[PDB]
Amino acid sequence: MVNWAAVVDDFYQELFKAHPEYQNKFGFKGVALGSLKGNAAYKTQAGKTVDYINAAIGGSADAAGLASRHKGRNVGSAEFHNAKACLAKACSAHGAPDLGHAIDDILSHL
Ligand code: HEM
Repeated sequence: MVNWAAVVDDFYQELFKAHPEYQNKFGFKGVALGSLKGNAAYKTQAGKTVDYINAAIGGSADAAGLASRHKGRNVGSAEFHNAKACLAKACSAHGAPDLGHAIDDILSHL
């Protein structure tokens, strides 16, 4: 099975390396990037992201709901376009299918 947990870890590394300030919105604010894997708040968040990916592939993802929750944290289209790029890099690094269509689905509600 595609190692989505590893893809997601690389995704967050790319995302926070390019936009360190995005990390301030999470429960692992301030934590060194090389230590995220040892952080409980991060472990939970990464698990939810992996779940969302498996839901998008499986056909049950609620893109509208995910978009609305992100708007609820003041996260919008710009951030998601940046995330789309970071996730494409993470997928490519693992020879995983690209998730651009799934991100476009979320973007369609932002
Ligand atoms: C690849 C794109 C992204 C995906 C698939 C994704 C997925 C998720 C999921 C599944 C959750 C949990 C949702 C829930 O509350 O039920 C979440 C929460 C959150 N996301 Fe995203 N996200 C993405 C990009 C971003 C970006 C770019 C930001 C910018 C800061 C962000 C900020 C947040 C924040 C602040 C939370 C709430 C965390 C908390 O409750 O402590 N996300 N995300």
